Amino acid sequence: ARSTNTFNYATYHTLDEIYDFMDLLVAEHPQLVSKLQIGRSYEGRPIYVLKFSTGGSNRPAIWIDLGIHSREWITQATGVWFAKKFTEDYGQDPSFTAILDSMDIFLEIVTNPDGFAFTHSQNRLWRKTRSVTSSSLCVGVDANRNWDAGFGKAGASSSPCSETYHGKYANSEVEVKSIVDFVKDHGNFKAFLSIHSYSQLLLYPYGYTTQSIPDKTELNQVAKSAVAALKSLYGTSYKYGSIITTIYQASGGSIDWSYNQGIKYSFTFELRDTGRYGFLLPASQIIPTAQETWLGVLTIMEHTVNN
Ligand SMILES: [Zn+2]
Repeated sequence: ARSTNTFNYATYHTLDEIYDFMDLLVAEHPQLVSKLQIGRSYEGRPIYVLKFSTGGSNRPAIWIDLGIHSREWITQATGVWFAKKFTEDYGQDPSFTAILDSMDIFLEIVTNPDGFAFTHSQNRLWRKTRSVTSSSLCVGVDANRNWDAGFGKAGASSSPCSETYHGKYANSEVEVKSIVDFVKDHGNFKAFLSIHSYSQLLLYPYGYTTQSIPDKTELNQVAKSAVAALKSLYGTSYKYGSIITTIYQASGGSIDWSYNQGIKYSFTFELRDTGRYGFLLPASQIIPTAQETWLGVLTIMEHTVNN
Protein backbone atom coordinates (compact mmCIF):
# COMPACT_ATOMS: atom_id res chain seq x y z
CA ALA A 1 0.00 0.00 0.00
CA ARG A 2 2.49 2.82 1.03
CA SER A 3 5.45 1.32 -0.81
CA THR A 4 6.03 -1.55 -3.15
CA ASN A 5 7.68 -3.22 -0.26
CA THR A 6 4.52 -3.26 1.74
CA PHE A 7 2.21 -4.31 -1.09
CA ASN A 8 0.81 -7.73 -0.52
CA TYR A 9 1.81 -9.89 -3.44
CA ALA A 10 0.19 -12.94 -1.92
CA THR A 11 -3.32 -11.85 -2.47
CA TYR A 12 -5.54 -10.73 -5.44
CA HIS A 13 -6.15 -7.12 -5.90
CA THR A 14 -8.59 -4.75 -7.56
CA LEU A 15 -7.96 -2.51 -10.51
CA ASP A 16 -7.31 0.68 -8.47
CA GLU A 17 -4.91 -1.14 -6.25
CA ILE A 18 -2.92 -2.34 -9.28
CA TYR A 19 -2.97 1.08 -10.85
CA ASP A 20 -1.71 2.71 -7.62
CA PHE A 21 1.01 0.00 -7.47
CA MET A 22 2.25 1.18 -10.85
CA ASP A 23 2.68 4.68 -9.66
CA LEU A 24 4.41 3.61 -6.57
CA LEU A 25 6.92 1.58 -8.56
CA VAL A 26 7.65 4.47 -10.90
CA ALA A 27 8.12 6.72 -7.94
CA GLU A 28 10.66 4.32 -6.32
CA HIS A 29 12.71 3.50 -9.46
CA PRO A 30 12.36 6.47 -11.72
CA GLN A 31 15.56 5.71 -13.45
CA LEU A 32 14.41 2.23 -14.50
CA VAL A 33 10.71 2.38 -15.03
CA SER A 34 8.15 4.44 -16.66
CA LYS A 35 4.48 4.29 -17.10
CA LEU A 36 3.03 4.84 -20.53
CA GLN A 37 -0.66 5.16 -21.54
CA ILE A 38 -1.22 3.50 -24.84
CA GLY A 39 -5.01 3.91 -25.10
CA ARG A 40 -8.26 3.91 -23.22
CA SER A 41 -10.60 0.95 -22.84
CA TYR A 42 -14.13 0.78 -24.18
CA GLU A 43 -15.40 2.17 -20.84
CA GLY A 44 -12.73 4.90 -20.79
CA ARG A 45 -10.23 3.43 -18.33
CA PRO A 46 -6.61 4.17 -19.15
CA ILE A 47 -4.62 1.28 -20.64
CA TYR A 48 -1.07 1.32 -19.11
CA VAL A 49 2.20 -0.40 -19.97
CA LEU A 50 5.20 -0.20 -17.79
CA LYS A 51 8.49 0.29 -19.67
CA PHE A 52 11.60 -1.04 -18.03
CA SER A 53 14.85 0.41 -19.62
CA THR A 54 18.41 1.37 -18.67
CA GLY A 55 18.63 3.81 -21.56
CA GLY A 56 19.24 3.95 -25.25
CA SER A 57 16.80 4.96 -27.96
CA ASN A 58 14.66 2.30 -29.59
CA ARG A 59 16.48 -0.60 -28.12
CA PRO A 60 15.22 -4.05 -29.17
CA ALA A 61 12.34 -4.94 -26.82
CA ILE A 62 10.41 -7.68 -25.19
CA TRP A 63 6.53 -7.31 -24.95
CA ILE A 64 4.70 -9.13 -22.12
CA ASP A 65 0.92 -8.93 -21.76
CA LEU A 66 -1.24 -10.37 -18.95
CA GLY A 67 -4.93 -10.36 -18.28
CA ILE A 68 -6.34 -10.21 -21.78
CA HIS A 69 -8.97 -12.73 -20.51
CA SER A 70 -10.24 -10.94 -17.37
CA ARG A 71 -11.13 -13.96 -15.22
CA GLU A 72 -7.56 -15.33 -15.39
CA TRP A 73 -6.61 -13.58 -12.11
CA ILE A 74 -3.42 -15.44 -11.61
CA THR A 75 -2.01 -13.58 -14.61
CA GLN A 76 -2.48 -9.95 -13.32
CA ALA A 77 -1.11 -11.17 -10.03
CA THR A 78 1.93 -12.64 -11.70
CA GLY A 79 2.21 -9.37 -13.66
CA VAL A 80 2.53 -7.29 -10.54
CA TRP A 81 5.06 -9.64 -9.08
CA PHE A 82 7.18 -9.58 -12.31
CA ALA A 83 7.17 -5.73 -12.20
CA LYS A 84 8.57 -5.71 -8.76
CA LYS A 85 11.00 -8.49 -9.58
CA PHE A 86 12.54 -6.60 -12.47
CA THR A 87 13.41 -3.79 -10.13
CA GLU A 88 14.82 -6.11 -7.59
CA ASP A 89 16.91 -8.23 -9.85
CA TYR A 90 18.55 -5.51 -11.85
CA GLY A 91 22.07 -5.29 -10.57
CA GLN A 92 21.78 -8.48 -8.64
CA ASP A 93 21.15 -11.27 -11.06
CA PRO A 94 23.83 -11.26 -13.66
CA SER A 95 21.67 -12.71 -16.34
CA PHE A 96 18.76 -10.41 -15.92
CA THR A 97 21.15 -7.44 -15.58
CA ALA A 98 22.64 -8.36 -18.95
CA ILE A 99 19.27 -8.37 -20.51
CA LEU A 100 18.13 -5.01 -19.28
CA ASP A 101 21.55 -3.42 -20.08
CA SER A 102 20.82 -4.11 -23.75
CA MET A 103 17.02 -4.51 -24.13
CA ASP A 104 13.79 -2.79 -22.95
CA ILE A 105 10.90 -4.71 -21.45
CA PHE A 106 7.31 -3.52 -21.91
CA LEU A 107 4.78 -5.05 -19.49
CA GLU A 108 1.00 -4.69 -19.77
CA ILE A 109 -0.41 -6.01 -16.45
CA VAL A 110 -4.07 -5.46 -17.14
CA THR A 111 -4.71 -5.79 -20.75
CA ASN A 112 -8.49 -5.81 -20.46
CA PRO A 113 -9.34 -3.46 -17.65
CA ASP A 114 -13.15 -3.24 -18.29
CA GLY A 115 -13.49 -7.01 -17.98
CA PHE A 116 -11.22 -7.07 -14.96
CA ALA A 117 -13.35 -4.54 -13.14
CA PHE A 118 -16.45 -6.52 -14.05
CA THR A 119 -14.94 -9.70 -12.59
CA HIS A 120 -14.64 -7.80 -9.31
CA SER A 121 -18.05 -6.12 -9.47
CA GLN A 122 -20.42 -8.56 -11.06
CA ASN A 123 -19.26 -11.83 -12.50
CA ARG A 124 -15.97 -13.31 -11.51
CA LEU A 125 -15.95 -15.62 -14.49
CA TRP A 126 -16.36 -12.98 -17.24
CA ARG A 127 -13.52 -13.27 -19.75
CA LYS A 128 -14.41 -10.92 -22.70
CA THR A 129 -14.11 -7.16 -23.16
CA ARG A 130 -17.24 -5.08 -22.39
CA SER A 131 -17.91 -3.48 -25.81
CA VAL A 132 -21.56 -3.45 -26.88
CA THR A 133 -23.50 -2.66 -30.01
CA SER A 134 -26.49 -3.07 -32.09
CA SER A 135 -27.84 -6.40 -33.21
CA SER A 136 -27.33 -7.90 -29.81
CA LEU A 137 -28.00 -7.70 -26.11
CA CYS A 138 -24.83 -9.74 -25.66
CA VAL A 139 -21.76 -7.75 -24.56
CA GLY A 140 -18.06 -8.15 -25.30
CA VAL A 141 -15.49 -9.85 -27.50
CA ASP A 142 -12.91 -12.53 -26.77
CA ALA A 143 -9.90 -10.22 -27.19
CA ASN A 144 -7.69 -13.21 -28.03
CA ARG A 145 -9.68 -13.96 -31.09
CA ASN A 146 -9.84 -10.36 -32.39
CA TRP A 147 -6.31 -10.10 -33.90
CA ASP A 148 -5.56 -9.97 -37.58
CA ALA A 149 -4.24 -13.54 -37.92
CA GLY A 150 -6.67 -15.94 -39.63
CA PHE A 151 -9.40 -13.57 -38.31
CA GLY A 152 -12.87 -15.08 -38.55
CA LYS A 153 -11.59 -18.48 -39.53
CA ALA A 154 -12.47 -21.65 -37.73
CA GLY A 155 -11.72 -21.66 -34.01
CA ALA A 156 -13.66 -18.48 -33.08
CA SER A 157 -17.35 -17.79 -33.00
CA SER A 158 -19.27 -15.22 -35.06
CA SER A 159 -22.10 -15.15 -32.43
CA PRO A 160 -21.92 -12.09 -30.21
CA CYS A 161 -23.27 -14.03 -27.25
CA SER A 162 -20.48 -16.65 -27.54
CA GLU A 163 -17.68 -16.73 -25.04
CA THR A 164 -15.35 -16.97 -27.99
CA TYR A 165 -16.94 -14.27 -30.14
CA HIS A 166 -14.25 -12.78 -32.45
CA GLY A 167 -15.84 -9.32 -32.89
CA LYS A 168 -17.04 -7.42 -35.85
CA TYR A 169 -13.66 -7.17 -37.58
CA ALA A 170 -10.00 -7.68 -36.83
CA ASN A 171 -8.85 -5.16 -34.28
CA SER A 172 -12.32 -3.88 -33.58
CA GLU A 173 -11.55 -3.88 -29.85
CA VAL A 174 -9.66 -0.79 -28.73
CA GLU A 175 -7.80 -2.87 -26.21
CA VAL A 176 -6.23 -4.91 -29.06
CA LYS A 177 -5.77 -2.07 -31.54
CA SER A 178 -3.96 -0.06 -28.90
CA ILE A 179 -1.36 -2.79 -28.63
CA VAL A 180 -1.27 -3.31 -32.43
CA ASP A 181 -0.49 0.41 -33.13
CA PHE A 182 2.07 0.68 -30.37
CA VAL A 183 4.03 -2.41 -31.41
CA LYS A 184 3.83 -1.40 -35.13
CA ASP A 185 4.94 2.04 -34.33
CA HIS A 186 7.89 0.88 -32.22
CA GLY A 187 9.01 -1.59 -34.85
CA ASN A 188 11.85 -3.07 -32.75
CA PHE A 189 10.10 -5.84 -30.73
CA LYS A 190 12.04 -9.10 -30.69
CA ALA A 191 9.84 -11.16 -28.36
CA PHE A 192 6.11 -11.14 -27.64
CA LEU A 193 4.71 -13.18 -24.77
CA SER A 194 1.08 -13.35 -23.74
CA ILE A 195 0.24 -14.85 -20.40
CA HIS A 196 -3.08 -16.64 -19.71
CA SER A 197 -4.43 -19.41 -17.48
CA TYR A 198 -5.05 -22.24 -16.88
CA SER A 199 -3.64 -25.55 -18.31
CA GLN A 200 0.14 -25.47 -17.80
CA LEU A 201 1.10 -25.10 -21.47
CA LEU A 202 3.81 -23.17 -23.33
CA LEU A 203 2.71 -22.65 -26.92
CA TYR A 204 4.10 -21.20 -30.12
CA PRO A 205 2.34 -20.46 -33.45
CA TYR A 206 0.23 -21.17 -35.11
CA GLY A 207 -3.32 -21.80 -33.93
CA TYR A 208 -5.20 -20.65 -37.03
CA THR A 209 -3.50 -22.81 -39.64
CA THR A 210 -1.95 -26.34 -39.78
CA GLN A 211 1.01 -24.79 -41.59
CA SER A 212 4.31 -25.19 -39.57
CA ILE A 213 6.19 -21.99 -38.91
CA PRO A 214 9.72 -21.81 -40.51
CA ASP A 215 11.28 -21.39 -37.09
CA LYS A 216 9.75 -24.44 -35.63
CA THR A 217 12.87 -26.31 -34.53
CA GLU A 218 14.28 -23.33 -32.77
CA LEU A 219 11.09 -22.25 -30.95
CA ASN A 220 10.49 -25.78 -29.93
CA GLN A 221 13.88 -26.10 -28.38
CA VAL A 222 13.48 -22.78 -26.62
CA ALA A 223 10.10 -23.99 -25.31
CA LYS A 224 11.58 -27.22 -24.08
CA SER A 225 14.27 -25.32 -22.23
CA ALA A 226 11.85 -22.90 -20.77
CA VAL A 227 9.64 -25.67 -19.48
CA ALA A 228 12.70 -27.47 -18.01
CA ALA A 229 13.57 -24.29 -16.08
CA LEU A 230 10.18 -23.55 -14.83
CA LYS A 231 9.72 -27.13 -13.56
CA SER A 232 12.89 -26.80 -11.67
CA LEU A 233 11.47 -24.97 -8.68
CA TYR A 234 8.33 -26.87 -7.68
CA GLY A 235 8.09 -29.67 -10.18
CA THR A 236 5.20 -28.06 -12.11
CA SER A 237 4.78 -29.87 -15.37
CA TYR A 238 4.06 -28.06 -18.59
CA LYS A 239 3.49 -29.43 -22.07
CA TYR A 240 4.64 -27.40 -25.14
CA GLY A 241 3.97 -27.30 -28.86
CA SER A 242 2.23 -25.25 -31.47
CA ILE A 243 -1.28 -24.12 -30.58
CA ILE A 244 -3.14 -26.10 -33.10
CA THR A 245 -1.46 -29.42 -32.42
CA THR A 246 -1.51 -29.01 -28.70
CA ILE A 247 -5.00 -27.67 -28.14
CA TYR A 248 -7.11 -27.10 -31.26
CA GLN A 249 -7.60 -24.71 -33.97
CA ALA A 250 -8.07 -21.18 -32.67
CA SER A 251 -8.17 -18.07 -34.85
CA GLY A 252 -7.39 -14.34 -34.27
CA GLY A 253 -4.77 -15.04 -31.61
CA SER A 254 -2.16 -12.58 -30.53
CA ILE A 255 0.96 -14.66 -30.99
CA ASP A 256 -0.07 -15.69 -34.52
CA TRP A 257 -0.32 -12.04 -35.28
CA SER A 258 2.99 -11.10 -33.59
CA TYR A 259 4.85 -13.81 -35.30
CA ASN A 260 3.42 -12.75 -38.69
CA GLN A 261 4.73 -9.27 -37.97
CA GLY A 262 8.25 -10.74 -37.89
CA ILE A 263 8.53 -11.11 -34.03
CA LYS A 264 10.11 -14.42 -33.97
CA TYR A 265 10.03 -15.25 -30.28
CA SER A 266 6.21 -15.34 -29.88
CA PHE A 267 4.88 -17.54 -27.16
CA THR A 268 1.77 -17.86 -25.07
CA PHE A 269 1.89 -19.32 -21.51
CA GLU A 270 -1.23 -20.94 -19.95
CA LEU A 271 -0.32 -20.90 -16.21
CA ARG A 272 -1.46 -23.21 -13.29
CA ASP A 273 -3.29 -25.30 -12.55
CA THR A 274 -4.58 -28.22 -14.54
CA GLY A 275 -8.24 -27.98 -13.41
CA ARG A 276 -8.35 -28.65 -9.57
CA TYR A 277 -9.00 -24.93 -9.09
CA GLY A 278 -9.04 -23.63 -12.67
CA PHE A 279 -9.64 -19.90 -12.77
CA LEU A 280 -10.13 -19.62 -9.03
CA LEU A 281 -6.65 -20.52 -8.10
CA PRO A 282 -6.01 -20.01 -4.40
CA ALA A 283 -4.15 -16.90 -3.26
CA SER A 284 -1.60 -19.15 -1.64
CA GLN A 285 -0.44 -20.24 -5.11
CA ILE A 286 0.32 -16.76 -6.42
CA ILE A 287 3.96 -16.36 -5.36
CA PRO A 288 5.00 -19.97 -6.27
CA THR A 289 3.34 -19.56 -9.66
CA ALA A 290 5.02 -16.21 -10.23
CA GLN A 291 8.37 -17.48 -9.21
CA GLU A 292 8.44 -20.51 -11.41
CA THR A 293 6.90 -18.65 -14.44
CA TRP A 294 9.70 -16.06 -14.11
CA LEU A 295 12.32 -18.80 -14.70
CA GLY A 296 10.51 -19.83 -17.86
CA VAL A 297 10.27 -16.26 -19.15
CA LEU A 298 13.85 -15.42 -18.19
CA THR A 299 14.95 -18.42 -20.24
CA ILE A 300 13.18 -17.10 -23.31
CA MET A 301 14.55 -13.60 -22.78
CA GLU A 302 18.12 -14.95 -22.58
CA HIS A 303 17.73 -16.71 -25.83
CA THR A 304 16.49 -13.54 -27.22
CA VAL A 305 19.34 -11.33 -26.25
CA ASN A 306 21.68 -13.88 -27.70
CA ASN A 307 20.01 -14.38 -31.03
ZN1 LIG B 1 -6.80 -16.80 -21.55
